[PDB]
Amino acid sequence: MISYDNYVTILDEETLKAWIAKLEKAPVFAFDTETDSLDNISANLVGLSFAIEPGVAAYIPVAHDYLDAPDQISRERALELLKPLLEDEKALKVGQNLKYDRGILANYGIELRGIAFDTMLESYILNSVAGRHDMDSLAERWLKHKTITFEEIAGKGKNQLTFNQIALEEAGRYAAEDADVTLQLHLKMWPDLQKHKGPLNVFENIEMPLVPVLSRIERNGVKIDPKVLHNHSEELTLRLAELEKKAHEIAGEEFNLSSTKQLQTILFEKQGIKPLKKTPSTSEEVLEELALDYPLPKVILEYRGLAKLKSTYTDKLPLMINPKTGRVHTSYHQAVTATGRLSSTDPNLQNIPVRNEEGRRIRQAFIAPEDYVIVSADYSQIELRIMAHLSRDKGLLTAFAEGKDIHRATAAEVFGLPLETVTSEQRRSAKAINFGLIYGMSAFGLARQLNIPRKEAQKYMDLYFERYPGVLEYMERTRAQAKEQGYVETLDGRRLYLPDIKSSNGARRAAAERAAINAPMQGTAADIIKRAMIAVDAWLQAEQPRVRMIMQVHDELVFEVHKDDVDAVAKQIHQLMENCTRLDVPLLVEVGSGENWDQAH
Ligand SMILES: [Mg+2]
Ligand SMILES: [Zn+2]
Ligand SMILES: [Zn+2]
Ligand SMILES: [Zn+2]
Repeated sequence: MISYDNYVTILDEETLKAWIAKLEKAPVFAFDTETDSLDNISANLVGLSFAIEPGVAAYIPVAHDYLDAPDQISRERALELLKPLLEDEKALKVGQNLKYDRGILANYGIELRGIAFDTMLESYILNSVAGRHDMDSLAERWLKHKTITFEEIAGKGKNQLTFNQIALEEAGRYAAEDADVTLQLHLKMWPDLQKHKGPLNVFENIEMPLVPVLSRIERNGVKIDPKVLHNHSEELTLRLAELEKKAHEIAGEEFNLSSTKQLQTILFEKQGIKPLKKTPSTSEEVLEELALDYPLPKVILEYRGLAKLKSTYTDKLPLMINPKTGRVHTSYHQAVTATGRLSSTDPNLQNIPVRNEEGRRIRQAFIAPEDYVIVSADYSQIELRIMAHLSRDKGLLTAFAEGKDIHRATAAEVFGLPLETVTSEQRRSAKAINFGLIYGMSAFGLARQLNIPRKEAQKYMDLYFERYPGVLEYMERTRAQAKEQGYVETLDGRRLYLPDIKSSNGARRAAAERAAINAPMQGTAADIIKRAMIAVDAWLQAEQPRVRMIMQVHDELVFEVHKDDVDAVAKQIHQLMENCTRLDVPLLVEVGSGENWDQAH
């Protein structure tokens, strides 16, 4: 158990100063902030904790204000004394999710520098799939130590305390332990992170430098027009009511729009083959086949999609506007995916329909403030370009080199015809093949997406490999080393460990083989995107132009740029993204602008 004896609670300047002096001479030191809220832009700093050595840590409370709280160094005095050390790039700091701490300090005009080690990221790079990368999971895995949980000192549910209400010593145990454990975790993981120059490279030049840029993107937020979202909601209520009527009218009587309950009884009872359509889904969607002739499955399909969208973005988004900035601040997660891509929540920007009109209308609500425009910089089919490079295929490489549509270029080789004549159906077939290779899909899987018979899909796949021999060879070589070393790598050295690569279980080992082929392309896209963000952010920080980097979704970066600066800025973002990342993969950035994200997109 952690008691009051482990860590000191600093309540006087003299003692703070003695610690600042010891911290100034330490090789590295763990740093942590405690606040009254998870909301970064509006959280107030309640205290800070440091650890100079395993077992030697302190908690400096500055804003506890429960009834009769003892005197504390004031927040303003603690920060002015600590400011030099925090802003010194030479004073190296260790922390768990330093993105959060860097932001809190920024609420006071302090720029945390020397952001050298983040234990969450040390863990993530060592093995993205070892388990959760939070401090409690980390402490238990690497230190065989169970940490004090927030719920343990603050309580649970609606009656949970905020940090400023927690007694000094209790807050101390929690805060000082965070700092202590964090430093111990670093001492155990940092040495390990050196056994391989690959992960070390990614951790050092991709992950760590991205910490403060994600903080800045999150705190910048994105301007959302709540009126637009509201009208969209009202209109969707009318449209859903109308569709319900259109459905009732195509059949007889009233009924819910739920399959395997009410639909099979109408749809198949009035002709159609018995199997219902599961919402599995993107492999055999019964309702959408019927859609090409049968009107009911079409209106039930268009209905559900609209209902899901309205409650997920139309009704939720306006509620996410922060009263302090008037903007929405999404949460980017740097250590969650297996491949290295950034994930996103509240809102999950990646789930906003891309090829659909309603998704387009959601995007129309992401607007630019007055005298600014939304600028969208996208990496055109980066994953496919990466595959071209990874497979050393002169065919694909040349298609990209001469600016041809790779899907039509691919179709012209797989079907053997001039590029000008390739039909829409041939392009759609080559496209399914191409993007099917990225996710390592089976000839049968391809057939399930192309609506053709098995072995016909196999026919398209055999013709592809004959024409693009380099891709089969990459695919075979990748599944090979995956079984040899138990993991696959990206161009920068990032690793995806594959434990089920020899699973024996057919399904699991199947998944592990698809992950083997996919991770190097997806992880490499992720690495390039992070390097671009770091590069664009560095220019932003050095030059201070009239631009804010507001989002990262899929392979695009979204900005707010001043209307009178769009041309120069666009030229700049463009050169940075395709010329300041990897020089080996043939990259292309499509830059676009408009009054809203939909227009720029
Ligand atoms: Mg913390
Ligand atoms: Zn803490
Ligand atoms: Zn992509
Ligand atoms: Zn260019």
